[PDB]
Amino acid sequence: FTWRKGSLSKVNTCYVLAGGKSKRFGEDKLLYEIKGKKVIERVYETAKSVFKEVYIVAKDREKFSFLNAPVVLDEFEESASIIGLYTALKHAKEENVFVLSGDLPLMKKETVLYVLENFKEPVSVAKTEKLHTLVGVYSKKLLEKIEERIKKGDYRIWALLKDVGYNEVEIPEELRYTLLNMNTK
Repeated sequence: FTWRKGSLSKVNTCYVLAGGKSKRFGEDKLLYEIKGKKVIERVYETAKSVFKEVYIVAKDREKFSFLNAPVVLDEFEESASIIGLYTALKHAKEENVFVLSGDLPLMKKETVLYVLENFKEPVSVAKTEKLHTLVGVYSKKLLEKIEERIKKGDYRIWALLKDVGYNEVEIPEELRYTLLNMNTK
């Protein structure tokens, strides 16, 4: 739970995935990139309200100096979510860590806490209409398997999860909007 870190949940660390180079293109790409910085800033602050330690996973440290946060370096050239996950788990200092995508503009601590309350090994991820592979608790014990699949070239987190097994945390109706992304023209 959030109010006292380390009491109700043993998951004390969270990794906020910032990704690599921008993948959004078009005339309005700058609007999304600029708004995107405020978004990850908010996700980071939300995470800090729940966890004792929060790290930003990114390929460029100076690119996120504005967050005044510790960065765990993603040293790969390719930009894939599974690589950010690998980077997070490799760094993990505890058996289970939270993973949170940095592009969720409406994330609220209650959503994170509900997932923590319903955590079950080896992975528990948020589920609305969509499976939120990057909103959940992952076990460091998955490192070997993740590394194996990436090595074999399969970057699909869906395939990874079917392989290792996973638990869906059905997000309560009033918290489903907290998992939306930024879009809409």
